[PDB]
Amino acid sequence: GKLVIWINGDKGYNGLAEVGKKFEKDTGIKVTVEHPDKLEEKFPQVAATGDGPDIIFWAHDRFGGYAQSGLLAEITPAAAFQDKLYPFTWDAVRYNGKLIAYPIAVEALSLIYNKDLLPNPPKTWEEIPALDKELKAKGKSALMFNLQEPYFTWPLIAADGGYAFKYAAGKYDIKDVGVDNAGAKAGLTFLVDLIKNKHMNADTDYSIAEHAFNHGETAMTINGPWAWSNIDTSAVNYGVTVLPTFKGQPSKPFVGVLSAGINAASPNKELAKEFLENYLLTDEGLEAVNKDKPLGAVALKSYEEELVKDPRVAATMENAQKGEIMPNIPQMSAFWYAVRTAVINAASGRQTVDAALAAAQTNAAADWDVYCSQDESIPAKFISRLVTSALEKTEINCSNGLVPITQEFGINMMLIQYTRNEDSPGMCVFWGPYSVPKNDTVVLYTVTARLKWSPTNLSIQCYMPKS
Amino acid sequence: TKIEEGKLVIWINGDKGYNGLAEVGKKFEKDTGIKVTVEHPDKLEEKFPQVAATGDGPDIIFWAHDRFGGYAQSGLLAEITPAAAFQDKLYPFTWDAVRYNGKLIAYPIAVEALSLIYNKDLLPNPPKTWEEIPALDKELKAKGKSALMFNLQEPYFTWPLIAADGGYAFKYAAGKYDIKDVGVDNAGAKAGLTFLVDLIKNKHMNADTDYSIAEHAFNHGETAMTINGPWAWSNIDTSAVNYGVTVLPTFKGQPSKPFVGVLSAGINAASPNKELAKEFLENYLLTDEGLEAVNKDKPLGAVALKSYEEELVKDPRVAATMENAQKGEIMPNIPQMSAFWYAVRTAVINAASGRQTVDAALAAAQTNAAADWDVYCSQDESIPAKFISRLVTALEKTEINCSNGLVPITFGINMMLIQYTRNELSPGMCVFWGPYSVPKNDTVVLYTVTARLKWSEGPPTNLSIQCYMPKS
Ligand SMILES: OC[C@H]1O[C@H](O[C@H]2[C@H](O)[C@@H](O)[C@@H](O)O[C@@H]2CO)[C@H](O)[C@@H](O)[C@@H]1O
Ligand SMILES: OC[C@H]1O[C@H](O[C@H]2[C@H](O)[C@@H](O)[C@@H](O)O[C@@H]2CO)[C@H](O)[C@@H](O)[C@@H]1O
Ligand SMILES: *[C@@H]1O[C@H](CO)[C@@H](O)[C@H](O)[C@H]1NC(C)=O
Ligand SMILES: *[C@@H]1O[C@H](CO)[C@@H](O)[C@H](O)[C@H]1NC(C)=O
Ligand SMILES: *[C@@H]1O[C@H](CO)[C@@H](O)[C@H](O)[C@H]1NC(C)=O
Ligand SMILES: *[C@@H]1O[C@H](CO)[C@@H](O)[C@H](O)[C@H]1NC(C)=O
Repeated sequence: GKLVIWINGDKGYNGLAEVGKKFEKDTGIKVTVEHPDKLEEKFPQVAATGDGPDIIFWAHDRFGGYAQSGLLAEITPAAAFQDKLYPFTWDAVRYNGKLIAYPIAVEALSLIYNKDLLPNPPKTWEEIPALDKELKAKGKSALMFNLQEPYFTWPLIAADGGYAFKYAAGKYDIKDVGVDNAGAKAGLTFLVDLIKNKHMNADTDYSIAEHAFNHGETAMTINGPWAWSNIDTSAVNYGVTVLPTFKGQPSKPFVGVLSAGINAASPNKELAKEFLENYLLTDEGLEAVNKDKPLGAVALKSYEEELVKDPRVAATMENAQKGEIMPNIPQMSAFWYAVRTAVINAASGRQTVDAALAAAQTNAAADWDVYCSQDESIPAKFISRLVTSALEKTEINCSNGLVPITQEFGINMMLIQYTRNEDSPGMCVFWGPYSVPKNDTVVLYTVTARLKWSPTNLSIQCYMPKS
Repeated sequence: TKIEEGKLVIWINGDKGYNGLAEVGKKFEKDTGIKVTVEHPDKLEEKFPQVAATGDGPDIIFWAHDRFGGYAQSGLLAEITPAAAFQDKLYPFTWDAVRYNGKLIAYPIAVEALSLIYNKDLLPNPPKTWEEIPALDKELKAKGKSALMFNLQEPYFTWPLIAADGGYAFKYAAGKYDIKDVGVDNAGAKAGLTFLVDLIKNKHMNADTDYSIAEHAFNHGETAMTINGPWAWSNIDTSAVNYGVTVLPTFKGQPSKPFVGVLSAGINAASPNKELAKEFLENYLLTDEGLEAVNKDKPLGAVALKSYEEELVKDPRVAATMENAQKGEIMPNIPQMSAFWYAVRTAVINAASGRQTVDAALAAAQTNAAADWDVYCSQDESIPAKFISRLVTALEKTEINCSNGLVPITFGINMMLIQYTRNELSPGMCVFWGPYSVPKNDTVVLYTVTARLKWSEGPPTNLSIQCYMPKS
């Protein structure tokens, strides 16, 4: 007789907790809002265990994956309620014909700039270097944004034609991935050049960028609505405008739709539906959550019509319309990880843009996931994906030999030993140790695998500290 | 990775003294400033291997050593490297319990063995033989009481009687336990289990008795005796019952052989906090002080720490625990134990339900114990059951028989989803057979599956999966 909700920390969870307080008051059912770290990865683990929240708040891109594991309850809202929200929202949360969650809002990255430092922000990425040299002479910096998450660097990568998945035959095609093409190479290459010229640092993350911009150290940042609140608390007067173009083309951010899924194991499903439908989604509730932190353009029409008046929301919908809606298919979980690697390594010099993006193309389509330990004593772990509906025989290439893995069904696991021979029971051990360019601290252990269908190859790699 | 650094998360069973351990965590947090959170999930022994393979889970897990081998076979446990002086602080056989393939995979907090707890007022002399239970019950039944009530659901409680006559889990040969040799189907186990089923047939015990029913019956004075471990004593201390703790009754002139567990703490391989866990275990938890706090919350039985053990043996209850323990055997840590226990469990259940004869139940159990397979039953129908097959070194093929059909399966480890109800998620889909009725039990409903295994040498062997579910 209680509702536990999971939502990210950057989103306002305080307002949502106030909504939960309203609900508790009326019906007497307590509502607790929590914000675990890396909740999108932690949710499947515990949901398969039978634990976890009744409701989970995340962008729709992950939800398909959850729905593939039977972790999400099916949504059956009334036709009136469906009419209360825009249709494209619902369409984003539709997976295999069924509604797996409730759309709460639309998110797209935008360019937030300091008007006092930069009254006229640039309309192109190519001007960022020239600006930087100027601002660095005054003790400031042109642009700082999170390079650790690919969500923030994707607009530049996709502007020139880089794309996550190609849509063909009524579905997103997994065998066609656009991370390795000329457009992505041009965008990420431009980023790496910006890092090599010291216009940006490869270690900058979300909190570093927020601290730099909100305190007036940098003139510009790239962020979404959730950040604006903090900037309103600072002394920085900020505009929100279109992202800079790249090679004369508009930056294409991946557009998320904040959605609330219902845990399939929850006994409270009726109460979660009551709370979300008749409490959370209203002018009042969305207004509260918006007060704590902005949601961007909400899916609820009545309140949206009032939010569009906000020029920041209008800009959010401009960048959103220039971008694309993220697919919700499970493979996204792989994509975001793969790209997350390519940007980081390429930014750290660990890999060339070409190698990083090729490995990212092979990884973005994932029949396998690797868990790299931080200690050489414990082996790495290899967990295959489900592959509901191909997957004939996959041959792994290991130091001690090759390990075949054939078909079967469901989930398949294999332990990849770090470099020790233990005696020889058909086991796989890593390659290496191998050198890591520009870094003497970390060494690299790799493995390759060749997948047969009814002729592709992936490369798994684990970086580890030396001492 | 997924585990929070700068903090220690600990998992321990609900019956254990987790509160005291959390007070130890208050001491450790005060001294080092590192918070320690103690949790007691349900089915933690089964839940740990699922989340720990993904890099999540606790930094430290508290369980009997029998499971740890499995965890170590999957690479889910870090190696333990205490100082030789520290190794000498504990009894050698404890270290041998947590030793797997030459490495120490955990710290053996305590020693656990089942004992016979009786009411002094109701029974002046505790029965020295199982064969005396049938008569006494009939007498106590006339007073509105019962002779013996103990949990029949978990095979840990029924194993002492089954093994007394020569029933054994695994044969030890050439310095190693023999996987192909199972002593569940021998004459001794048949005699013990037949005697239990005879106690049920004669209404001397109810097949539905579980930990809660037995604890409630004895602690409130409804039954004269119960079979339980040290952790239960606390509850009885809360009751008004004056209770003795003594040796288990003999069966066919032979002592009951309870499986002796060693309460141990393993360190999750994925934990970044390993150093903090080591410091905590060596310099805080294993001490007279810490084990005294945990002891006050719940009794640990005979601890592996000599300094505190020497003080515990003075307790006649601990002396009885070590009597039944030395009369029993230390549980093997090999992974196949996971298959052994389930087997016995299922068998006993069948035998008590009347679904099968003792002979059939124990033969089927013998087939179940040798395949090194596991099953995770879910408390909800939305999330399926998980049927895991581990490759130790062998099975040529395994074919499942499911409602929707049969699913054939041919390195590494393989987890398969056994579905209770078809869902939106499936070429190799396997759905449980059921639901099926449970005699005597309106609440719980069971789902079954049968799988056939071809080793490629000798006969094929079939196993049976059973998962139980509540109803409304
Ligand atoms: O970094 C890739 C990441 O992108 C999206 O995550 C966003 C999320 O949509 C925002 O609401 C906010 O939390 O920022 C996140 C990135 O820092 C996807 O939702 C996620 O699946 C993906 O991994
Ligand atoms: O009966 C199956 C079960 O037996 C043992 O579990 C014991 C445990 O060792 C004790 O510490 C205490 O928690 O009681 C448990 C039974 O209720 C085995 O350790 C375990 O592996 C096995 O599944
Ligand atoms: C396995 O990889 C190594 C390099 O890591 C390569 O030299 C070798 O030819 C590969 N083996 C096969 C069978 O492809
Ligand atoms: C080397 O890699 C490590 C990751 O373990 C990182 O912390 C460090 O900053 C890197 N150093 C350089 C010079 O890139
Ligand atoms: C039903 O069977 C289960 C076996 O797991 C047992 O624990 C329980 O006590 C029985 N009776 C009820 C009412 O659940
Ligand atoms: C599969 O199980 C059913 C019982 O549900 C049984 O009737 C049938 O004979 C089994 N099939 C095989 C091939 O064993």
